[PDB]
Amino acid sequence: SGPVEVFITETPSQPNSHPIQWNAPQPSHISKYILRWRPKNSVGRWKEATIPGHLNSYTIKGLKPGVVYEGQLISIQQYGHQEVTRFDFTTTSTSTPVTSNTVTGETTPFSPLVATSESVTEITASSFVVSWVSASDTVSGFRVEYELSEEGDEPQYLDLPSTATSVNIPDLLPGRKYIVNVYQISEDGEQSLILSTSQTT
Repeated sequence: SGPVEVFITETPSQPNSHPIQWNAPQPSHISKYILRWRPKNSVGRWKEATIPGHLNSYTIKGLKPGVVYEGQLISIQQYGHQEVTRFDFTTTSTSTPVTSNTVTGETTPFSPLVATSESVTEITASSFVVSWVSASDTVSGFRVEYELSEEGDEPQYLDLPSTATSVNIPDLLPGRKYIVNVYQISEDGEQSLILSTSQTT
């Protein structure tokens, strides 16, 4: 038939989650609804899902911040005809420091320390173990976000199943304060703050 109807709503911008919605004809012309998407970066492998004919909205989790994903909506008929629709969207955490771009000029900022040693080290221990309560059984998964309460570096997100009620955050910088916020993702892709706390490695 002809392309299905899809649009973005109540979606100002999410970090790891991204909810979508679609509409179909009035008559029982379409039965099953299938949604497939992939991060505008490759045409090899991607994700797909099936949505009952009674549902008109999906939920996408495990997305990467500052990245764009292309989605397609396919409507199948009782072992009859088939239709495919294509759409695309972007995913952002929101606003963050240093996000803006710097400008080159005659100014020469200071450069502490000279060159780099032959050998360098990464991050060790300083991990964190935070647990919360699935303040909701309708949660489809959980999303943890932690960032430096000082430097303000870029925020990181971790996705866990609706059955997860605790997670360990590794690769933490010792002697640094981090802000942790746990959000639960509903079947609609909505996030709700259930636990917010800071810690000092």
